[PDB]
Amino acid sequence: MHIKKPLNAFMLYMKEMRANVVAESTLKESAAINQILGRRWHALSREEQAKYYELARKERQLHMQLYPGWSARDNYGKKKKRKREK
DNA sequence: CACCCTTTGAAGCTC
DNA sequence: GAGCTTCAAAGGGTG
Repeated sequence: MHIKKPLNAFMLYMKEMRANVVAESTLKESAAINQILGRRWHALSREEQAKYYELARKERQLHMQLYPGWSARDNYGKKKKRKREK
């Protein structure tokens, strides 16, 4: 199937906190909410931060276990995308 | 109903 | 190895 890229730190931070943000705040609009995740990152102690790099790597390994050598490109260049040359 | 806007990181692609 | 480009999430807002 479209085996998604192995999500990084902030994508998990989103998955966890974003639900809470959306429950707490008036906002839903992902681009604003994601800048909220950006802000919320500043609350993470160095250890809480580190946890994400661990988690990210856990997911990375899960990806490798579920799909031995699944190379990222499940949809590379399918979305047009804005900014592009970030 | 796909892309915009946004965030970081990885990992695609390109050189 | 050094670098540039796209998807991942994601939801109203835009198109």
